[PDB]
Amino acid sequence: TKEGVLYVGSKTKEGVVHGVATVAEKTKEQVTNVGGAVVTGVTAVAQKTVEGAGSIAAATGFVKK
Amino acid sequence: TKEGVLYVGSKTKEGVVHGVATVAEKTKEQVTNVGGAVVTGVTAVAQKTVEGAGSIAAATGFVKK
Amino acid sequence: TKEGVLYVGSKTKEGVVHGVATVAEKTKEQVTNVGGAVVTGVTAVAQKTVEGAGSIAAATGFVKK
Amino acid sequence: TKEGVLYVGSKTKEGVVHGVATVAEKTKEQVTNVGGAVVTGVTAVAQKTVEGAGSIAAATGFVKK
Amino acid sequence: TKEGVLYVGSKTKEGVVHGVATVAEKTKEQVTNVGGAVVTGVTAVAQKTVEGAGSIAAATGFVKK
Amino acid sequence: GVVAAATKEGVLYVGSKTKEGVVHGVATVAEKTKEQVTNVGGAVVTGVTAVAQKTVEGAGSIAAATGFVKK
Amino acid sequence: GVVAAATKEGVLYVGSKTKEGVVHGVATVAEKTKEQVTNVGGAVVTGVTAVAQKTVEGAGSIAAATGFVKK
Amino acid sequence: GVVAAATKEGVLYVGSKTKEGVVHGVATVAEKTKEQVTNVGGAVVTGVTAVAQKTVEGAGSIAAATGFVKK
Amino acid sequence: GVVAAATKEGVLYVGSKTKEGVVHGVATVAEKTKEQVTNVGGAVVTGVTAVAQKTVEGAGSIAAATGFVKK
Amino acid sequence: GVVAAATKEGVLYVGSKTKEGVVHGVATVAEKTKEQVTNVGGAVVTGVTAVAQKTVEGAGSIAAATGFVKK
Repeated sequence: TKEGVLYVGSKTKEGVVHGVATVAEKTKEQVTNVGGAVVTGVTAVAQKTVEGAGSIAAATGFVKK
Repeated sequence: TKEGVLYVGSKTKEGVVHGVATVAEKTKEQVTNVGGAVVTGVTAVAQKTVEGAGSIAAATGFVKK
Repeated sequence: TKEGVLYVGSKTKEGVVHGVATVAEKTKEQVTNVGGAVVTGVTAVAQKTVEGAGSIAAATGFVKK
Repeated sequence: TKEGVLYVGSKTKEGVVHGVATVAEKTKEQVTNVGGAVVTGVTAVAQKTVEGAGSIAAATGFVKK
Repeated sequence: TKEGVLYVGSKTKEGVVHGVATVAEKTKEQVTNVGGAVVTGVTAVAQKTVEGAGSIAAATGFVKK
Repeated sequence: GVVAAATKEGVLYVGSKTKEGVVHGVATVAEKTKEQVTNVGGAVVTGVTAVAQKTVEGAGSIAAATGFVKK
Repeated sequence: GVVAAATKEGVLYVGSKTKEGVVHGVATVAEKTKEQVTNVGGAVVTGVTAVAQKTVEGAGSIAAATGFVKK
Repeated sequence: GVVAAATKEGVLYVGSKTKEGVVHGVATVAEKTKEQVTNVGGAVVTGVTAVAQKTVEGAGSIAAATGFVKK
Repeated sequence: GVVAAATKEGVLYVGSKTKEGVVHGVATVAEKTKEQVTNVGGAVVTGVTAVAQKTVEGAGSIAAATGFVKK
Repeated sequence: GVVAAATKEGVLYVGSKTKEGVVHGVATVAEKTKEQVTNVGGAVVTGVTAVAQKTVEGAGSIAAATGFVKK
């Protein structure tokens, strides 16, 4: 019957979330890469992520030199 | 019957969310890349993300030099 | 009957989450890569991630030089 | 009947989570790669991750030189 | 009847989790790679991870030089 | 110079709910100052709520602040 | 110079719920200052809630702050 | 200079719930200062809640702060 | 200089629940200062909750702070 | 210089629940300072909760802090 049903009940009082925080000082070539399939938070739920047959969920960071 | 049904019940009192925060001082070449499929917050829920057959959810950051 | 049903009941009072925090000072070539399938938070749940047949959930960071 | 059903009941009072924290000072080529299938948090649950037939959940970091 | 059913009941009062923490000072080529299938937290549960037939859950870090 | 010579009662209910509170009771800055007097007293009630009831209330009592430069 | 000569009662209920509290009762800064007086007293109630009840309340009592530069 | 000469009662209920509390009762900074006086006393109640009840309350009693530079 | 001459009662209930508490009762900084006096006393109640009840309460009693530079 | 001359009672209930407590009762810093006096006394109650009840309470009693530079 049910196929991929999700119930999320969240009851918080004080929720402080910082997804991506980057601090750079006196810095040269620098990569901060965040992505693909990222769930961040007091109540973080992920279901059936990357469900495609040839699907790609990626995060690629680099410094080619 | 149900296929991909999502119930999200959130009850917060004080929710502070900072998705992407970037601080750079005296900095040269620098990449802050965030994306693809990113869910951020006190109640963060993701369902059936990247469900396509050849679908791509990506975050690519780089410094080519 | 049920195939891939998820119940998430979260009841917090003070939830502080820092997904990705990067601090760099007097730094040269540097990569901070976070991604693919990342769940972060006081209540972090992941179900049927990377369920595709030839699916790829990856995080690649590097410094090619 | 049930195949892949997950119940997550979390009841916290003070939840502090730091997913990825990177501190670099006076540093040269350096890679901090986190990803693939990462679940982080006071209540971290993972079910049927990497369930695809030829699926790959990976985190590759390197310094090619 | 049931095949892959998971019940996770967590009741904490103060949960502090640090997934990945990297500190580097006066450091040259250095790789910190964390990933594949990583569950971190006060209540960390993993079920049927790497269930695919030819599935790979890996974390590869290296310094090729 | 001041001279004073000479069922329910005095019941006080206070309910205070505040998020942010920044209170500076007394703040003094002096710069190249010669003869300065900052006198803050008597019965001073300073605060985000700041309730005062029956302050002096005495038969021949005093609540005073006396600041001066006598020269 | 001051001279004073000369069922329920005095019941106080206080309920305070605050997230942030920053209180500086007395703060003094002096710079190249010669004869300075900062006097803060008597009955000073400083605070985010700051309730005062029946402060002096005495028959011939005093709550005073006396600051001066006598020269 | 000050001279004073001369069922339920005095019941106090305090309920305080605070997350953050930063209190500086008395803070003094001096720089190249010659004759400075910082006097903070008497009956000083400083704090995030800061309740004071029946402070002086005496028949011929005193709550005083006296600061000065006599020269 | 100050001279004073001259069922339930005095029941106090305090309930305090705080996460963070930073209290600096008295903080003094001096730099190239010659004749400085920092006097903090009498009956000083400093704190995140900071409740004071029946402070002086005596028949001919004193709660004083006296700071000075007599020169 | 100060001169004073001259069922339930005095019941105190304190309940304190705190996670973090940082208390600096008295902190003094001196730098190139010649004649400095830091006097902190009498009846000083400093703390995250900091409850004081019936402080002086005596018939002819004193709670004083006296700091000075007499020169």
